[PDB]
Amino acid sequence: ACYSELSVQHNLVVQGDFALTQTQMATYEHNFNDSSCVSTNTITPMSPSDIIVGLYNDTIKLNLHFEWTNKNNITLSNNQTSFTSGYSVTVTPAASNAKVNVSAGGGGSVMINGVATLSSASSSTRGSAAVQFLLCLLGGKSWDACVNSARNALAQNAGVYSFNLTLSYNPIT
Repeated sequence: ACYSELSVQHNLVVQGDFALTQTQMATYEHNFNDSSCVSTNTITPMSPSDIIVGLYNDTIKLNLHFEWTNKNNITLSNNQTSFTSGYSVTVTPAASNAKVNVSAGGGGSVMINGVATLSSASSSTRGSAAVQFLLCLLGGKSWDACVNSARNALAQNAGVYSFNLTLSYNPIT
């Protein structure tokens, strides 16, 4: 079993001339160490969801598409505590009718918890956390509230390893 709730945060600066390139990609890699892991363990990357980010009173809407660098389970040997994970995010313009998931209000930066999450929890727990998350999101609650609820569900008697992201965009105009 593993039991820790661990996170890491990175910064993504959307370049000022994104409006001309209309795409940008970043890749992040982190080595987690959960010293509570005992015996052998399987760490599962949860399928991520695209996130629509609204900036400048949602007049700029960006589609964030997340993908695991490796989607396969991570297996830890007996009393192994460390593992490497990571993801790429691709930022593209969102469709004009896209519903904003995370909003910067008047500004150009947002903080997003849990853009990509791994868990040592069981299939049952992860499956039900995943469906409740998407439901919670459609239900109107904030991304943060939904991801917190999911993390707490995954972390009950298991480990959770989260990537968080700060995105900022100061467009040329």
